[PDB]
Amino acid sequence: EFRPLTLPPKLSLSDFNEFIQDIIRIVGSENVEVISVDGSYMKPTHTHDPTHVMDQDYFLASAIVAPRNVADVQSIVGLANKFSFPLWPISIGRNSGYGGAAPRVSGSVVLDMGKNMNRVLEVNVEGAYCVVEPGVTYHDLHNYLEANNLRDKLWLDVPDLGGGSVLGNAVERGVGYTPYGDHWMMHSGMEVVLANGELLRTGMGALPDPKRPETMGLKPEDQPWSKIAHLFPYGFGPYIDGLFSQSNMGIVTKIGIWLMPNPGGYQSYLITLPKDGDLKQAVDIIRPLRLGMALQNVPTIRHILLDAAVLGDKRSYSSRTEPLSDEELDKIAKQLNLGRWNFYGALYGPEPIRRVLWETIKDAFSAIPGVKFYFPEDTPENSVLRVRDKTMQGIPTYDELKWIDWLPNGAHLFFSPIAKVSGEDAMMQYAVTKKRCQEAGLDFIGTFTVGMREMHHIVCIVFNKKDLIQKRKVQWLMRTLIDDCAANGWGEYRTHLAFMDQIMETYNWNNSSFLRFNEVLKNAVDPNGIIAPGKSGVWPSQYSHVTWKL
Amino acid sequence: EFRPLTLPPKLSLSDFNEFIQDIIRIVGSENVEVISVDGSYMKPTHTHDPTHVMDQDYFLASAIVAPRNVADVQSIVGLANKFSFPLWPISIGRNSGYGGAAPRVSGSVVLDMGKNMNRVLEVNVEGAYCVVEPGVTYHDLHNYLEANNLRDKLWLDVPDLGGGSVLGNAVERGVGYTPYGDHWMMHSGMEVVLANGELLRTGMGALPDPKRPETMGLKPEDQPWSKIAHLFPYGFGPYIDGLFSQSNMGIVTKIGIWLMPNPGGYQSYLITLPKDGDLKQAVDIIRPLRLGMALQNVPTIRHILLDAAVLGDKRSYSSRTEPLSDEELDKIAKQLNLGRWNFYGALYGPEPIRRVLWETIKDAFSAIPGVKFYFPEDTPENSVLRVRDKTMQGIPTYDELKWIDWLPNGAHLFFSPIAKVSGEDAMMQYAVTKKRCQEAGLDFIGTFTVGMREMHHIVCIVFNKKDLIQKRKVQWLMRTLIDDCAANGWGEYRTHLAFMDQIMETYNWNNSSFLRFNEVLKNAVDPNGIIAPGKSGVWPSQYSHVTWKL
Amino acid sequence: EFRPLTLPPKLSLSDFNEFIQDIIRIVGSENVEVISVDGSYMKPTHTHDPTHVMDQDYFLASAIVAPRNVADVQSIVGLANKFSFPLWPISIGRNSGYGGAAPRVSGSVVLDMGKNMNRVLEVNVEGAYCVVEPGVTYHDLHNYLEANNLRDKLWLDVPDLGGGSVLGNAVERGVGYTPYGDHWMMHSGMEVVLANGELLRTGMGALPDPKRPETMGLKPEDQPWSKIAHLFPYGFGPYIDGLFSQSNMGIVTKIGIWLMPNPGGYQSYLITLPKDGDLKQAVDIIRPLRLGMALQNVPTIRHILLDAAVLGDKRSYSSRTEPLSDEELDKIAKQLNLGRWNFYGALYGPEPIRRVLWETIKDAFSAIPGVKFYFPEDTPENSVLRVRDKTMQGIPTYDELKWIDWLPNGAHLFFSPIAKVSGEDAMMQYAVTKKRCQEAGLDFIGTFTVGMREMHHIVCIVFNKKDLIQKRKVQWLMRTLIDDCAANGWGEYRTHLAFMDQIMETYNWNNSSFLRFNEVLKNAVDPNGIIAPGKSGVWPSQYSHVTWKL
Ligand SMILES: Cc1cc2nc3c(=O)[nH]c(=O)nc-3n(C[C@H](O)[C@H](O)[C@H](O)COP(=O)(O)OP(=O)(O)OC[C@H]3O[C@@H](n4cnc5c(N)ncnc54)[C@H](O)[C@@H]3O)c2cc1C
Ligand SMILES: Cc1cc2nc3c(=O)[nH]c(=O)nc-3n(C[C@H](O)[C@H](O)[C@H](O)COP(=O)(O)OP(=O)(O)OC[C@H]3O[C@@H](n4cnc5c(N)ncnc54)[C@H](O)[C@@H]3O)c2cc1C
Ligand SMILES: Cc1cc2nc3c(=O)[nH]c(=O)nc-3n(C[C@H](O)[C@H](O)[C@H](O)COP(=O)(O)OP(=O)(O)OC[C@H]3O[C@@H](n4cnc5c(N)ncnc54)[C@H](O)[C@@H]3O)c2cc1C
Ligand SMILES: Oc1ccc(C(F)(F)F)cc1
Ligand SMILES: Oc1ccc(C(F)(F)F)cc1
Ligand SMILES: Oc1ccc(C(F)(F)F)cc1
Repeated sequence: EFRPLTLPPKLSLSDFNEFIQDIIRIVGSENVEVISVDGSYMKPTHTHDPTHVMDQDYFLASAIVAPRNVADVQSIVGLANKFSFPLWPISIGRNSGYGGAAPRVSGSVVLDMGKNMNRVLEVNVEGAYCVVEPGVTYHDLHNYLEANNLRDKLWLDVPDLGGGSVLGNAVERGVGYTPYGDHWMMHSGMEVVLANGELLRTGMGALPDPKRPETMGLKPEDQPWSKIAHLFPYGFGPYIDGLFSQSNMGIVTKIGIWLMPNPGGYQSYLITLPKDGDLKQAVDIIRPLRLGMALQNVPTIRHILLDAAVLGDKRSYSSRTEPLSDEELDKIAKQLNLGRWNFYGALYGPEPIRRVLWETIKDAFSAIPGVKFYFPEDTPENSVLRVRDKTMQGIPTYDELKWIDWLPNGAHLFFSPIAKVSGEDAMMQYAVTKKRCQEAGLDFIGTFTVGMREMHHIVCIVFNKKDLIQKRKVQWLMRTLIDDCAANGWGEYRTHLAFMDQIMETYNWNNSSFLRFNEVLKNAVDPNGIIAPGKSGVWPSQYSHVTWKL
Repeated sequence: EFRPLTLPPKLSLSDFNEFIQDIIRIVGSENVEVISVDGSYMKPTHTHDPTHVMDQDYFLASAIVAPRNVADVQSIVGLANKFSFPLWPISIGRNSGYGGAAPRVSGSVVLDMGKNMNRVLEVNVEGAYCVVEPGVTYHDLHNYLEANNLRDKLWLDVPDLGGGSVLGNAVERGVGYTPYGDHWMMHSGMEVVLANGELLRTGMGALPDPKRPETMGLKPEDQPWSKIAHLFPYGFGPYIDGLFSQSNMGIVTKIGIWLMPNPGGYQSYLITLPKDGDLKQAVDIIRPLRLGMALQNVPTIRHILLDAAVLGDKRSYSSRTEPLSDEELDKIAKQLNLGRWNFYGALYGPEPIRRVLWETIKDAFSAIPGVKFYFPEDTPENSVLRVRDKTMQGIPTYDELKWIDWLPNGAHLFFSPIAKVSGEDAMMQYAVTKKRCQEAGLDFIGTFTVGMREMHHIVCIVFNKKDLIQKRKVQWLMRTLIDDCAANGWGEYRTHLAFMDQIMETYNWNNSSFLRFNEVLKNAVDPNGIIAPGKSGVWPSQYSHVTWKL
Repeated sequence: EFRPLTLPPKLSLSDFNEFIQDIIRIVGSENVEVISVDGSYMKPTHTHDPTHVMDQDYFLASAIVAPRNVADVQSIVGLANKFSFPLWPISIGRNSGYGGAAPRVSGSVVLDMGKNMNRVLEVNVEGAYCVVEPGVTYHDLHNYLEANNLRDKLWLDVPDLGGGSVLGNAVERGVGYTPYGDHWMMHSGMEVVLANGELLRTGMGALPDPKRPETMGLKPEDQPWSKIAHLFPYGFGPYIDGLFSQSNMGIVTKIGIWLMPNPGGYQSYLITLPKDGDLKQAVDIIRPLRLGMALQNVPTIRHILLDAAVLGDKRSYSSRTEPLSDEELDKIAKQLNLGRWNFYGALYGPEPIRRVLWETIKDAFSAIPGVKFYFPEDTPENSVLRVRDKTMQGIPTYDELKWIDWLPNGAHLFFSPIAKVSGEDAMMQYAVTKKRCQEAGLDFIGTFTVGMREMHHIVCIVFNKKDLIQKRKVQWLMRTLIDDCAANGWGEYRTHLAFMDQIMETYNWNNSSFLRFNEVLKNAVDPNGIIAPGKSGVWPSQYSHVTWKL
């Protein structure tokens, strides 16, 4: 196909056509798409940012290409180095709130790895792990376990929505809610296509499986791994794995992920926190519990509107255009039988141990007045606890997508700072963020996810994607929160394409030493700068900073 | 000082002298030593390999230099870049079995970071972490906790000997025996002097602590860290920390380590396994227990001679020069009331939870005939269980150094492959290794340290350091084991200076893709190749592979 | 022609077409072929490996080009340097067992030099030599001698099959069976087209024939040579000839080969060795005889199945699918009146001298029980001795091709190590190789060719080219034999395209010094890396080792 709306920097239309003809030769016309619709979660759009925040011509692909296999990825990387064409690899492209599948540089080729590279490559019982291609969604691996009756032996760890890529979420260092919730830390053995086109396997994946008649003559991509590849992550020498998370250092084609054996007992629960100010004491109660193993998984502290929004849109609770008042928030809580803050958690393992930890949890939380405790059965049929009961045992759901529709043409953007597990710190961050949300004309909506010694505070900014004036206010809010949070010692762990530079500039101790060191590494491994230029604020030397940064 | 026994590659004597005079100017004559004695564990030697395996002129420093602070490290890196002089950074230099403090390249300057950069920088209770300089030994940190009564709130995690560096052991990715036993995984926030001499702080350490009057004007090195620096490791963007472990990518000056809060209950124990073949069933029993949390820490499976050697030398058990027979091993076991294999572990937490897990452990292990269970109190005063009882609660000891004296002029070398947590795999690796040990005229001595989905198999090769013929058999043994283990799908996790090249060559999947990628990173960050050339087999482009590899 | 199945690395289809249009301009459409059939020995296929062992897309040409003369070779080299297109020069392309005519790099242009560059350039009686182009097969030079009645004066030295190229076999350092059997050592004066396109003549070929009226104005390629060109190989200064054997240093267009004057008497013979174990004593008897001139030619020690396979396929002796047993081998021997090992040799020169050497040979071999001696006349009409009687006097035959059809879709691969001329060494190598052949499900088939102080041990692995599972077992066998033989101190002298890297890595003394030195020489003479990249494991700097090695 001939004329794309936007071409990559410095490439001619004739080179574009040459390049695209070459790719269609390799993967076929059915797998190459020239962009000469926002779609849905069900059918994610791969050409641009659906939940737009920025203006047109930002983050727009020139074409979408879907490799059939690793050989095609290597062939495409070779073509991209030949013509200096930027590539933007995605697995499933459901990074909604962070830009979807859109490229940081307009005119890039979006590399859809998941369409054809879809396979569950291995589920190992004794080693309790799985090996997956980019295309395996959490729902697919669930279905694979169920089909082979492996759910009695091994459980998954899933984020709020089931349609994400197991591998794509892990390389972004995403979060799930069982004891295996730190997705990036559960990995072991990855396969990567480097910018030079060569294939690399990390860790013990670099120790080749010994020759045998049955595996002779296989392409590198198709060879099996050695015995310790997905059991011990370090290998020998430099532990380079982390250079492939949240980065533009390579294209990930495979990954091993540790899986939790059925723990022999489970019980999810909900603790309701009556007052807005009860976040402080609750978080101080959470701290020692999280460090000591009474809280084994990644429990969450959800704000009333997050649960309210799951159950219905704004218009179903109030007809005001402005932010709901404190008083209206208390009324919604009462209607749903929830608190202003709602703590969701789970106990795993034998009844005798769960009982002891549960008494410890109840005893500690009883120090907050009017606290109430529920198990799934004690709540209504449409409750969030019933949905999260599945989530905290690794069963995928799609219920939580409903909060996005809080406003008429709801589109969401995530603001995601890290806070200490201390009531004082959490209250100060919430206060900072709640204030700015109100200055922008928006309702505060959010969760805290409880890591061991930190909390991920996920502020869900929802807005009308067709409302120009509100879109600008959303851009103001984000940028102002970034600066306010850094002035109080907090940085964000993940972001949308339009804020990556601003957030990388926040990590500027000692005159931006961190970014300078990363640029050195990027320019050495990617001399033509073809792999996702600008991902995380990391630009290759051919992309002028003056021209491209936001 | 003027004439060293060995000069670094391509440097003239006049440049050596100019350089050393420059350094003496910066750090003083008391902190600079020109090498123109093997020492002890108590006073580690910093000039060469004490437990020598290779000949003279290998791994010999030209001079030992001890920076007083980070500024001197920066100054010294500046001088090394100017003169093309290689540096070898050590923290305490007690890496016995792996080369001690000796440099990979003879003529290097050994940089003794621990002598003056010694401080316990911070012990935080609510975030349960500590921050340390290279010279903080495990014993020093212990003493610091005891002096401020912090042992009631926070425990350490220590390797077998308390004299190592908390930071140096973590960057080598060493092992300890409580639930915080994966030392490298407990880190968060590190400070590094790069080969270009610039200071860098990783993760949330890149997010600067906000300006305040009390901290104005401090040098970079002396600035405090922001609130989340030692609580959340990832920061934002590429996760580069792992490039500074088992590598030559930088000089580590500070590191944060997570510390376990007193668990509120502890009980160590020993399970004796009567037959040599009982390793198979025991490991198969261990597998599910280790994955499910009945085994929370890093339990070990010790061979009878490791415990026997702790108690006395070979001459105290037999006067044969050749390897003890199976029959003599059973006799020693009986004398000590141990089995041929001995499992040491611990339970942590409230009595009611420990009681349930202990019944689970006892019940599973009872499937092996003649199994016996002991608590520290049921054993003699000199027992290994009493020493390990302290080790598994974070208390440093020095008792285990005595197995090194198994032979007259005992020197040790560690052969350290990884195995699956499966009886079949463990037996096959032991069988391979025991056979070659016997071919070399040596006793098999070793331990398995039980990781979650893997085991580190530490084979302790001990030999008489003055016996030439035995030294050669040791060299043969090691290189043959490396090859045999690779042909059975096993690689080593850590090694001695003389075997780093051979072990990196084992990790050659896809025509050595892993080492090629590492070399590209090393040349880009260290263009003059002055930071520890050859560490882990990773050589900068100025060091010809033909000349330097072993 | 427009679209080839495979293109060379980094070249566009438009450049391919440009290049191919340019070549068709030079040599004509009849001499250029675009590959958009395994053929036979009679009509060798020039596009791929017929006796396939590896999978599709390996060793596949993009086009076959046939120069009309040396000017076209130079023009084509110029075009290849202009577009960076790899060339794979062949003479006849009958390197069956070593890859046929197939290129090491898929997408290469196969340069068929023999089609049009065919001439016997000179046969000199007084100097006893010949001068040949790539296209002269052993059968053609035989026919040339016969046509001009030169067989009474000069004899040839031929390998087992008559259709090979005299020059192609010599540059591979092939073997023949008269006293002139070391083909490479019989050469003198070669003409080469270098990678830069320039013409070079080696040795005394560099000393120009003095001007004369009759030779003025001839192109360099067409000039005659000086008097000593094909009589003394060294010339003056560096003796560079050997850089053009088994290498990618140049394209050979002409070569002088020494020819043996009729020796005035000849008699071939066969000595049958009854037992499998008789190889040991026989080889020990051969040693002093070979060194002293009782054995003047290159006598061979053939295994019973090699002779059996010449006479009929496996199905004609047994219907088992598995390897024939020892007992069945003894029965075949008895049926053919041969031993388990069969020694073929010849005596040259006057009757009185032959008689003396023959008595010496008989006397020595009589030390082995049940030895029998035959002359051609004492054997049946279809005997191997009758075929080899022609071979050892330089007369070409095609009988020996019949062993390839031992299995239904027989395809062969040669495993070719060198052994000492000692019974102990030969028995150990045979034992090693026989064992592995049996593990793969294959019959051991082989010969030893007796060089002066070494033996070439040619193991003929034959397999069904359509049997996937057996193909993989063949790949396992080869690679395992390579490693087993190097661990016992033996290397291979020649190999198939798929094992060249593995065999070059075996020659790694002093950290691969040999290959590093060869790469330095290759990159200097061939800066664009267009001449047979990868031949012998020698890759030019533009071919990433990670991507291309096998
Ligand atoms: C309602 C809602 C709830 C959510 N809940 C959670 C939650 O609980 N936890 C959570 O972590 N997230 C959550 N998310 C965010 C996001 O939806 C998920 O993280 C999702 O899994 C990310 O998308 P994906 O897996 O489809 O990844 P992708 O879009 O495919 O990938 C994300 C990014 O990873 C990189 N990448 C992906 N594949 C590759 C590859 N093969 N090679 C190189 N780089 C690659 C690219 O930079 C890419 O843009 C939520 C989102 C919404 C709307
Ligand atoms: C009897 C015995 C038992 C042992 N038991 C254990 C055990 O249970 N667990 C275990 O893990 N080990 C064990 N070891 C091995 C060793 O004793 C410890 O690992 C010890 O802590 C390593 O020494 P150090 O801490 O003195 O480190 P150092 O020698 O200071 O350092 C080791 C290496 O780390 C790198 N390095 C160190 N500091 C820096 C820096 N500041 N910058 C850059 N690079 C740096 C260098 O490559 C250096 O050579 C044992 C050894 C013996 C003899
Ligand atoms: C049954 C059987 C028996 C055999 N017996 C023998 C034997 O007794 N002795 C023996 O030596 N071999 C033997 N062979 C192997 C092979 O068949 C012969 O060696 C044959 O002569 C090699 O092929 P060719 O002459 O057609 O050469 P080619 O395929 O033309 O050339 C072989 C290689 O030489 C190089 N080369 C060729 N020409 C040039 C040139 N002009 N410039 C630069 N490089 C060039 C290339 O690398 C090329 O691939 C046997 C094979 C079989 C199947
Ligand atoms: O990055 C993230 C992490 C968690 C979530 C949520 F909201 F489900 F908790 C959203 C985005
Ligand atoms: O690298 C290591 C790890 C463990 C040990 C031991 F033996 F104490 F377990 C020694 C060396
Ligand atoms: O390279 C060679 C040499 C000899 C032979 C044979 F078998 F005729 F002896 C085959 C291949």
